[PDB]
Amino acid sequence: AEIYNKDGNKVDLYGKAVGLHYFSKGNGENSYGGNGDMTYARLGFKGETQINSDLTGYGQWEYNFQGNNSEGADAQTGNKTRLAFAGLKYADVGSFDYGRNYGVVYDALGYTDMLPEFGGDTAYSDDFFVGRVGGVATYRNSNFFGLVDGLNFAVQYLGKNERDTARRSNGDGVGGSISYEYEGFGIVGAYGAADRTNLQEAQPLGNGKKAEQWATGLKYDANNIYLAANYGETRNATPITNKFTNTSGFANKTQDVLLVAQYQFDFGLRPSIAYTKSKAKDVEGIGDVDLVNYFEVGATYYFNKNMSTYVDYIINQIDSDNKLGVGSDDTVAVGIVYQF
Amino acid sequence: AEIYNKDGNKVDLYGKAVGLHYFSKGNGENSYGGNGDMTYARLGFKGETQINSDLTGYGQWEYNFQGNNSEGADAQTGNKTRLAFAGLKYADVGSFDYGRNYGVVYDALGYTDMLPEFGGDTAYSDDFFVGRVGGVATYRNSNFFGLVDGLNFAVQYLGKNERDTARRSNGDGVGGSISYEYEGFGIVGAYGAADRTNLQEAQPLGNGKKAEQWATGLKYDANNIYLAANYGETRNATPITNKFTNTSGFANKTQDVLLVAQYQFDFGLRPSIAYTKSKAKDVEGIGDVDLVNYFEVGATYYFNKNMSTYVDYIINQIDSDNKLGVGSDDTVAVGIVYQF
Amino acid sequence: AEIYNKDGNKVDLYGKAVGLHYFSKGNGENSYGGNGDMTYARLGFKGETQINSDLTGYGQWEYNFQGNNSEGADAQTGNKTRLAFAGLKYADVGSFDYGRNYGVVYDALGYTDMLPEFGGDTAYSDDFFVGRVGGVATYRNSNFFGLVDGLNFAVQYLGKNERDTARRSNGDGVGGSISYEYEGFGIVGAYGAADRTNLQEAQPLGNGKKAEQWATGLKYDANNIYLAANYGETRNATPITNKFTNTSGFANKTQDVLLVAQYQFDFGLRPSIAYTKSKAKDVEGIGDVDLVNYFEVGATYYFNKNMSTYVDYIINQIDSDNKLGVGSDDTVAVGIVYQF
Ligand SMILES: CCCCCCCC/C=C/CCCCCCCC(=O)OC[C@H](O)CO
Ligand SMILES: CCCCCCCC/C=C/CCCCCCCC(=O)OC[C@H](O)CO
Ligand SMILES: CCCCCCCC/C=C/CCCCCCCC(=O)OC[C@H](O)CO
Ligand SMILES: CCCCCCCC/C=C\CCCCCCCC(=O)OC[C@H](O)CO
Ligand SMILES: CCCCCCCC/C=C\CCCCCCCC(=O)OC[C@H](O)CO
Ligand SMILES: CCCCCCCC/C=C\CCCCCCCC(=O)OC[C@H](O)CO
Repeated sequence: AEIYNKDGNKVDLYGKAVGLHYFSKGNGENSYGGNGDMTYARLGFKGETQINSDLTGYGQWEYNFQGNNSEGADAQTGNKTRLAFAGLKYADVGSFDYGRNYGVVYDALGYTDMLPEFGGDTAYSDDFFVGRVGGVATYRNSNFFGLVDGLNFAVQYLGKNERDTARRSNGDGVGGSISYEYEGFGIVGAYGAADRTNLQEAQPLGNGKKAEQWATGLKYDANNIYLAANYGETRNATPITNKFTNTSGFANKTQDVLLVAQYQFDFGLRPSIAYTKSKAKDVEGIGDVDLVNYFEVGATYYFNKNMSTYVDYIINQIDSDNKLGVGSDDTVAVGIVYQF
Repeated sequence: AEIYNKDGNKVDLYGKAVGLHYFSKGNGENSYGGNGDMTYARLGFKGETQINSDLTGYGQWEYNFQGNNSEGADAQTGNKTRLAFAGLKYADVGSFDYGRNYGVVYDALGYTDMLPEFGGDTAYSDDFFVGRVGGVATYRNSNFFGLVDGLNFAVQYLGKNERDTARRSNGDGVGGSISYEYEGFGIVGAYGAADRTNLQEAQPLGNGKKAEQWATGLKYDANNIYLAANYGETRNATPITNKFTNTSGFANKTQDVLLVAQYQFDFGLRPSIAYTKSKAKDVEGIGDVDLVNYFEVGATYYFNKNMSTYVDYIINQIDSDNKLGVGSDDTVAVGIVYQF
Repeated sequence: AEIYNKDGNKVDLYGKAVGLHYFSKGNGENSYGGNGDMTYARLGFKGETQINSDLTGYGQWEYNFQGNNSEGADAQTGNKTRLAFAGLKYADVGSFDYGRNYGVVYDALGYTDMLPEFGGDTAYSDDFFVGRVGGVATYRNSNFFGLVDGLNFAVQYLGKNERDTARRSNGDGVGGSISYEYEGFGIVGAYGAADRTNLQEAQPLGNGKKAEQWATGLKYDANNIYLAANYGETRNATPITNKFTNTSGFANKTQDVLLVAQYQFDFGLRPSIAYTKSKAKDVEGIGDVDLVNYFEVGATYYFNKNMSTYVDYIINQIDSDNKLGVGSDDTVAVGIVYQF
């Protein structure tokens, strides 16, 4: 919501209250997404300032607050700052910003990240370029300097984060993306490579001094029709773990595939069907394993831009022989979102 | 404060800065409410959206930030999300919402929760229906479908929360309330029952597979006069603990009584006297014990709707033989609230 | 940003998104300020209410959110409530407020706290009167009751905080400040003394039952010129630690000196040079040690009141023989701030 707009500075304060529950068999512990209360809320601000006719400054922060913890010792569980960056935009030169932000490969992966609740499984946070990460400097160019409508590109420097856990760490890295869009049709490619920390290399899963990710996507998006596909691969980048005695690390390689179909009726209903498969390969002591394998069926109903409800059923194709212990049961999310 | 109201959506951003100190003998550790700095602040939003002539959507979030922690390792202590829910309201049918919210029995207990600082002792958070809890679906009806001014009712489903601690856990449960109000007089009843988790049943205090709570209240509230009484009982629901070697659990039964009297002068002063007694019964290895026993004397002075100050003296009737180690000393809160 | 102003109540919601990185040799662990991502964001509110012609009420809260943690187990690291207080201001009598707030000696120390990123080294948080602390009641007087333009003074009661750590604890204490300002020239003095907790006295560094701090400062500030000096001393107040086997405590005495020079060009650039030295004395098992010794060179460029960038190079004069293990390498901060 734009709550402030005076003297060339505007501030959008935004957020939402998601009442949300997951239904899964027994424990949920061997299901796709777990079981129980999942209610949370978001809060954030974007600001933009007109510096002059061509120059623009901006900053943005967004925070997650779980609503399914007690007021006791677990109050903070799942609470995090999702985004925090500032930058500048100049006329037809492009934008530069720095802070915690989405990695370039997410420009690709965003194509199928459209399910009511789930999906976008390959866009892990703090995982190099595939989702939100700390310490990205990002340059982006719009319509190729104003010369070429619908063509964009970005380049990114991700600095190293030697965190406590191998899972959240990364070395210095470089990435980019290009996308073209014409009359509801778009295509995208993105690639990034980065060094692994010593602590990542120390883990029993994953071997090698460079993590790599790339993804391509192709989409149809107009006339109330949404269709999109993603195919990606990774090397040494996808976090994996055993379920029982935690040995963790990274997948030596993965193959990712995301298919999405959705239709937007004028009265507000939007059915959605989607299929997602992700498989690891050359995992040590395992060989090949599926990490994600499912079909999805569900629907969102928009009352208006502020209020919605949705159902998301995950038909989980993993099965309980899975060598990594990936849970095999299904999951339904029912939810109700107010947002401003 | 209503900071946004455009195009059928309105957003109230609200909060407060409470400067607050507790005075108690020596340590405070054997007093009613402790001793030292107690300063905190709240932040929150309510939103409401006109979907059509009869249908309304809303969401709400509210957070607590302690102001009496350092900027070091204890920064987060006492910090929690208090409320997070969304729902819908239809014309004369009622409202439905889901998320973290107040339990129905709090519709009763709210009658005496009016002291400057203390009181409302029986409305524990994360304690089934008596205060704030995660995972309530709540339906409410206003003036009985518009047919009956002043008569309300609600029904609630509380889903299970198998938390880490017995104290914060609960099984699935069902509750309700009815209230009638006529010319400053009101009466209320509320009841809820729920299953206990296995981890609640594992504790040395508390015996039984169902927690129960109910409460009734009767009040006078007009012409600057506030008077209200509450009588309630619980089974297996009231959290209790030893002071010295923590054995915890729940009270096999309790009897609760809350009496409140207050007067609102036109210049802004509002004296308040109140008495509260809560006693446990059939506690294992104890028998009967008082949990709460005190008289209260105090006053709030309202400068206006945004600014106030108050004193709350607790004359603590517990005494230092108390078999559970409930502290026996008195406590005074002096405070200063700005709120927007 | 003033987002609300209706009916005698106004609320300024404010904050910022700092994209920020530190450059230092190797680890950073033996540098002045470390090494890596340092991005963070602030959020806060000030409110003010016209109670009548002379009486004014206010409250304020401000929070820090790090943007350089993951979304995993370290999400909360460095997150804290910085300020939370409320009070009242009466006509020409002065203001009284209570909560978490700046200690009086910070009225002095604020003179040299002007570097782009660093500086203000002696204004530790939760350190009696030198920075932010919990439980201050503060009275302040403006222009000496309206009688004397440019002359101010304050008096402060800091109540005890028996925290878990000696570092964050304090006894009851009393402080004050006076300042005079005439045509861009100002001078300030401030002093505070307080009792130490038993847990502070238990530490191997620091000896004595009273912590003391005082500081004086003298400044020039007009015609785009900023110049200011600070000289201060402490007894039993400055937190010190070994680097390798943590023995901690307080410095038996310190001598502080801060010099600052800055120039504000009309186009927006503001170079800054500054020098800071702080040395401990009578430290047990050490004798004398420098805690801070450096020169600073840097610059901020203001695009406007909302958007800036800066560089701050610390030429670190500590050297790697330092008996306490204070890091000896240099540090450069490059940053980009959006603020509203
Ligand atoms: C198998 C891996 C495949 C990876 C897929 C990466 C896709 C990246 C997009 C490239 C667009 C290349 C140029 C396309 C745009 C041409 C310019 C144009 O369309 O318009 C000209 C007009 O003059 C302007 O208004
Ligand atoms: C000992 C335990 C006691 C528990 C206490 C529970 C109290 C619940 C209230 C019930 C109200 C019952 C109906 C009262 C309202 C009657 C309708 C009325 O008052 O008004 C009629 C008029 O036509 C409309 O405008
Ligand atoms: C070595 C330690 C030194 C510590 C340094 C502490 C400085 C504190 C300031 C004191 C000002 C004393 C009074 C100065 C103001 C005099 C009044 C005046 O200037 O103006 C008169 C006029 O009538 C009004 O409008
Ligand atoms: C007065 C104008 C001042 C100048 C305005 C500057 C704008 C700064 C913006 C973002 C910082 C981006 C920093 C990205 C740093 C990554 C470096 C890294 O990751 O490690 C590198 C290695 O140590 C070898 O230096
Ligand atoms: C397109 C329209 C989609 C439909 C819109 C739905 C609105 C959902 C609102 C709240 C969820 C309430 C969930 C309450 C669940 C409690 C269940 C429980 O606690 O456990 C039950 C047990 O496992 C046996 O299922
Ligand atoms: C109806 C009007 C009600 C009255 C309005 C009151 C305004 C209160 C404001 C701030 C509290 C400041 C408290 C500062 C307390 C510090 C005391 C301390 O630190 O310890 C002292 C020792 O225990 C010996 O009491």
